[PDB]
Amino acid sequence: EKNVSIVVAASVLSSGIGINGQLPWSISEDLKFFSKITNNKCDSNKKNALIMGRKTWDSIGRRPLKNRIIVVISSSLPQDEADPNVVVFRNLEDSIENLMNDDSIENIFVCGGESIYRDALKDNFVDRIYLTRVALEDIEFDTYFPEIPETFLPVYMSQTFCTKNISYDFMIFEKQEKKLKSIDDTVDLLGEIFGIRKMGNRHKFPKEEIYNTPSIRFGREHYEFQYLDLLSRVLENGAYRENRTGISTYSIFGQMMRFDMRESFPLLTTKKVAIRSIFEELIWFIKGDTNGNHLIEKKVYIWSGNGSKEYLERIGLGHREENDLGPIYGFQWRHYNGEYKTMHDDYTGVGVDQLAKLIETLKNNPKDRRHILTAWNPSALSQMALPPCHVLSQYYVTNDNCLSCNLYQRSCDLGLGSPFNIASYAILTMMLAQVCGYEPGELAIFIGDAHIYENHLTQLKEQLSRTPRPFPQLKFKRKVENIEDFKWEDIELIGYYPYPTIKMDMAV
Amino acid sequence: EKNVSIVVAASVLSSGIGINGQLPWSISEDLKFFSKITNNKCDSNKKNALIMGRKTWDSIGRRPLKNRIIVVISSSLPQDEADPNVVVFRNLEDSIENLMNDDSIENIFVCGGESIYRDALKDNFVDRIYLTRVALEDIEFDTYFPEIPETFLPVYMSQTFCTKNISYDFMIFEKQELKSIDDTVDLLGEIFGIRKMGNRHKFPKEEIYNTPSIRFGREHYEFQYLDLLSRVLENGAYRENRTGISTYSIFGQMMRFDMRESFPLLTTKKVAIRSIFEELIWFIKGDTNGNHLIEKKVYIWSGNGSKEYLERIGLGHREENDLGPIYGFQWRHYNGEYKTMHDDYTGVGVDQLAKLIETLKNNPKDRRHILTAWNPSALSQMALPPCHVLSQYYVTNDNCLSCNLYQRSCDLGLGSPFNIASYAILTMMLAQVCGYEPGELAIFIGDAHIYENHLTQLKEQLSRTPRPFPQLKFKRKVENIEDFKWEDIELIGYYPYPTIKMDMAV
Ligand SMILES: NC(=O)C1=CN([C@@H]2O[C@H](COP(=O)(O)OP(=O)(O)OC[C@H]3O[C@@H](n4cnc5c(N)ncnc54)[C@H](OP(=O)(O)O)[C@@H]3O)[C@@H](O)[C@H]2O)C=CC1
Ligand SMILES: NC(=O)C1=CN([C@@H]2O[C@H](COP(=O)(O)OP(=O)(O)OC[C@H]3O[C@@H](n4cnc5c(N)ncnc54)[C@H](OP(=O)(O)O)[C@@H]3O)[C@@H](O)[C@H]2O)C=CC1
Ligand SMILES: CN(Cc1cnc2nc(N)nc(N)c2n1)c1ccc(C(=O)N[C@@H](CCC(=O)O)C(=O)O)cc1
Ligand SMILES: CN(Cc1cnc2nc(N)nc(N)c2n1)c1ccc(C(=O)N[C@@H](CCC(=O)O)C(=O)O)cc1
Ligand SMILES: N#Cc1ccc(CC(=O)O)c(NC(=O)c2ccc(Cc3c[nH]c4nc(N)[nH]c(=O)c34)cc2)c1
Ligand SMILES: N#Cc1ccc(CC(=O)O)c(NC(=O)c2ccc(Cc3c[nH]c4nc(N)[nH]c(=O)c34)cc2)c1
Ligand SMILES: O=c1[nH]c(=O)n([C@H]2C[C@H](O)[C@@H](COP(=O)(O)O)O2)cc1F
Ligand SMILES: O=c1[nH]c(=O)n([C@H]2C[C@H](O)[C@@H](COP(=O)(O)O)O2)cc1F
Repeated sequence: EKNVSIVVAASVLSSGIGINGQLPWSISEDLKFFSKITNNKCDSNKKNALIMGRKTWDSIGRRPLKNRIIVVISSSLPQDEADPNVVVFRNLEDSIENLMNDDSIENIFVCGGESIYRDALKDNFVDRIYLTRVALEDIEFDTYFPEIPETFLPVYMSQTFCTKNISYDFMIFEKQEKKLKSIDDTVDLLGEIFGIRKMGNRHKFPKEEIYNTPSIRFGREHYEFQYLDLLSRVLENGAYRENRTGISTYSIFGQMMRFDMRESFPLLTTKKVAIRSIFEELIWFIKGDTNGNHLIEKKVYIWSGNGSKEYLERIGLGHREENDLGPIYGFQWRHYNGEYKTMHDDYTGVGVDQLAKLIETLKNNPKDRRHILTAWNPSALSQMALPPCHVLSQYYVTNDNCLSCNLYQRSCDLGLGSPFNIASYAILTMMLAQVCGYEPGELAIFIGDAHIYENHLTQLKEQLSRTPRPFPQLKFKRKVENIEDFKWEDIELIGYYPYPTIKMDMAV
Repeated sequence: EKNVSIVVAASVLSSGIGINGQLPWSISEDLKFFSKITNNKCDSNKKNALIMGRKTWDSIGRRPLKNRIIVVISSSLPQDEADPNVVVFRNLEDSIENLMNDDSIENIFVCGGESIYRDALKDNFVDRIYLTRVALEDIEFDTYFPEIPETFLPVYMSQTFCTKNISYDFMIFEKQELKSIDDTVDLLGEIFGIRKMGNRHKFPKEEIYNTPSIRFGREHYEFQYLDLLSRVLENGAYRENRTGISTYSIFGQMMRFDMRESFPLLTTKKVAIRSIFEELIWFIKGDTNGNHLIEKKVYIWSGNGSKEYLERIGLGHREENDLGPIYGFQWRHYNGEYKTMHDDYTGVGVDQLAKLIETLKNNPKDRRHILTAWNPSALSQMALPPCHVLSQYYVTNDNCLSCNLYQRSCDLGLGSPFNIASYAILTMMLAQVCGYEPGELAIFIGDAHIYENHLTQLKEQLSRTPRPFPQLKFKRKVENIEDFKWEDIELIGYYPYPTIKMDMAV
């Protein structure tokens, strides 16, 4: 009655595992994971059994694996008794007799090609699945991993790792069966006595119907959950509130999201995100530009709503040209406190250049605690087409020469602005890291008013029904001299396999 | 084999539970907690047994409690068989016969005065302890709860609640006697050294974790500060800075505090609340004169405002304590041309605080209640750049005022407790002037660090189990936010641990 687990590394979409008798990739850390998970035992006087098919036995050179016993399933191989570390069986059913007569075997691992995988799943021999999702799909496969049956549920999904620009995950699946202690009861009783006087009741845990992949309870390591859980928390505790637009929101206050940038790029996979528009807006900020037409001329329409004749006249800026957004992010980054006139004037030399001072300080005094870039200028708020949402950012150089970023966001549209903000400040930190000579670190986003617009409810709930996939990789094709020299052609997005786009309208 | 639990409400320091045959307090929610915890059962055809002494049986009027069976320990009361809800036993040992006989009893609760408590603990009959710590100590007691034996460890400590300006907690004590997900995470952590972000955010070891036995019940929001200390001690990188005292630093941290039922003033260390208030009202008035704080026996800005320090950072033209345009000058005169600490600035710059107050009561659901202090044009003139850089304020649907604060650099030994209390008081001041109630306080930290000369001190502070937060009330309602005085502040139920001396790094 010992445990039987599948160990497999398959592609993220088509679940390919092999091609021409070998693997479609070469990931060293994945093999180490196979080695450590198949050697993991509890009894020093027992060994683990690794079951594999004959063709898989050929692909590993027909040589034994240390500290383990390999069980080859073959109809033609001679049942040789010379090697005690390799044993041959004529069928998979007869091979699963290490449970009974062989008390010297502690755990059993199935890992031997499509034929053995499919037979082990069809006959319900498998209890656990150790899946390594690999972000490679536009290549050739001839051997696939079977679709995981509905009797299995995911219980763990690791963060995204990177090897030679290849993104990969680690997941565990458990086969469902039938059907502290008093701390939960005491907390529930306290919540019944104190209604909303108990702060726990104002931060209720999301219900299962709005929880992304609810079967993953204690292993929600993938940092896309940092965004999906915020959606669920809003759906559970968001107060219905009006705002300056005609579209009400469900809002909560004081939230946090954390993302890794060392081994992945925080571009959401549960929805296809317009990465090009994000980059074009970011380089538009860096150049100090406030002319909205330059984004529209590059097929980027995210600032069209807040820069129309009707919207500008409504907020009392009818004197402006159609897309003259005024002194905003790009103008406070390069010309802070500069007297703004129009989008056509020359501002070279005006205001404080925070971005230049930031870059100079990052490489000359890295351990300084004042790497701050702000956009909140109370003297210029009335002239802006929209006050800053990503208000302030701080940057940090670790001891191992990595650049981390903290961002405070006063207002967060979780449907549209939030994924853009995550990717935008990830790219910005990477740009600062390359110009200053560091590596990307971490990205923390601290949110004030985190809200969901009521016309996004059907869409975001749809997005919550999609299990996340490994984050992609973002690499720069060339090293630039000035941070303003980055071009969209210099960006390489590797291994991005998202779910279909989800259309959502912006509230003007 | 059946469960035996003590339910008791005792004072926070002396563990007093009674006076003159009655309770030393009147907390309605505590009685409701007693009712819910003693009625909590699993079988609908069973009842719970409440064991109490005779004097306690007298104090409750000698009347039965619904749905439960009261067991009175007395040597004189007649063993009457008329009332089935009240049964009398001659001693506590013989009374613990609900274990073997009477299968109709599911759980057993001991709750009957000092004599029964002490006997139940001395004979090792008790498995669990439900303690309600009450923040009342300068009153008279004649009945005390025994000192909890070392065989018990706390497993839960609730947030601080308030009833009639009385702070109280809820704790659980236990007597000491997935699966493969943790293994897979450990294996992945062995393969990827610090490439796995979990290894860069390691869970603190037990030796630096405050009350490590409370694992799943760290509800008390003082843990939001103590655990941050532990995280720094576990993952902090040793780094140099502008001062001669190196720190252990981490980046990107968060603390959350409740202000509806308590005031976030740390109990594991006596915090100078008066100096915090005087600094805050000094900010609100728009004052940059460091002498006005020194004249009020507040010396927190003496180090960053000396002749030697100002000359060192290139401000030798300044007067002794002319700190320059800092907190409160950017609040009241943002972008205002700063001259000296004595000039008249009435009307210059943008008054963020006034606009903030006006917007909070005229447009509460606005998403732009922002108060900033980071002025890149004035950084060179400041004696010290702002640490609490930016704050945002939020009006809930039930007319509560919450506050978010971003802090670029956080001295966890000295500045952090001051910052927590300071912005707590500021939110309360804004709430009263705008006509709201205090809400929540979230603090987002960039460079959270511990100075190396605070290591012995902070580890000492981590050895102290937290106590209920106190209460902060205003004695009068003011017309303008600048009119608050220290005499208008009432700090109720503050019973901290001894002060811990720590030197500031200049
Ligand atoms: N990414 C990953 O995790 C893994 C990938 N792979 C890859 O997959 C490929 C190999 O898989 P695959 O092509 O399906 O071959 P298999 O590994 O499944 O081995 C098949 C052989 O096993 C024997 N066999 C299979 N079923 C039975 C049965 N019901 N009764 C008796 N004997 C049986 C047969 O050998 P015989 O002819 O002797 O009778 C058969 O030819 C390789 O490219 C390999 O590298 C393999 C393992 C893991
Ligand atoms: N804050 C809280 O949670 C609680 C507080 N209290 C307070 O504490 C006070 C009461 O406690 P306390 O003064 O200690 O009195 P007790 O409630 O402990 O009752 C004592 C009586 O129980 C009987 N008794 C005790 N021990 C024995 C024994 N070993 N054998 C036989 N009979 C025994 C005796 O009754 P007899 O004379 O008949 O022999 C004795 O007089 C009250 O003020 C009450 O309000 C009470 C409960 C809870
Ligand atoms: C059957 N097979 C193909 C193969 C390749 N990648 C996989 N990856 C996963 N996640 N799961 C599998 N079953 C798997 N199988 C294998 C099996 C073992 C070794 C191997 O060389 N293992 C060494 C690992 C060497 C190392 O430390 O790098 C060991 O000690 O177990 C290679 C391919
Ligand atoms: C023995 N005793 C004194 C008393 C008072 N406060 C306490 N508080 C605690 N935490 N623990 C105790 N053992 C305790 N005991 C009692 C016991 C029951 C009631 C009582 O009236 N209980 C009603 C409560 C009525 C209501 O809902 O408020 C019930 O239904 O249980 C009062 C005092
Ligand atoms: N899925 C998806 C998806 C598909 C296409 C697009 C447009 C594009 O790819 O070009 C988008 N993004 C936006 O349509 C978008 C995203 C961010 C902003 C910033 C912004 C400015 N002012 C705002 N005011 C409100 N209220 N909220 C906001 O997000 C903003 C404005 C628009 C998302
Ligand atoms: N326990 C304790 C305890 C006991 C007494 C006092 C002083 C008093 O009660 O009056 C204190 N607080 C301070 O001594 C103190 C607290 C906060 C500051 C703000 C500050 C300005 N510049 C700083 N620079 C550094 N590096 N760090 C800092 O905290 C500050 C400066 C000093 C703490
Ligand atoms: O980068 C952005 N991120 C974002 O979340 N918004 C959304 C938040 C909110 O829905 C709206 C701002 O309206 P308000 O000023 O009332 O917060 O824009 C806008 C951006 F430009
Ligand atoms: O409110 C404050 N909080 C705080 O933590 N500091 C500490 C943080 C740091 O130890 C020092 C500033 O050093 P630096 O300018 O390098 O961030 O002041 C100062 C304040 F005024």
